[PDB]
Amino acid sequence: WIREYPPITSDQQRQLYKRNFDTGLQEYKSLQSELDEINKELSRLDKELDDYREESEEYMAAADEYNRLKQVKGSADYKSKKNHCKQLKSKLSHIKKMVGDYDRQKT
Repeated sequence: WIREYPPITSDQQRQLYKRNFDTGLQEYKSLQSELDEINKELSRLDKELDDYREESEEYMAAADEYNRLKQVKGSADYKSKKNHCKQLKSKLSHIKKMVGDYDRQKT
């Protein structure tokens, strides 16, 4: 990330990094919310499996949906989005560090 976002040498470059940080943070939060939806549904289904009797149709329905969601979680789409989030998180951490370092020396 340093080749794209090197140490800052001006206030205008700092402002540009801040704008790019905000745009990336929006993307990161949106993708993280999408990934979180599946995990929230899986957590609610785990509780349903604890609740319902094993021989019940309710238990079989919850188990079928749990497996449908695990399949989606293991899909190329979900996993690539997870990887994209890790990349964004890394980039955002780098940009924030560059901005903090520049502000630190302006005092």
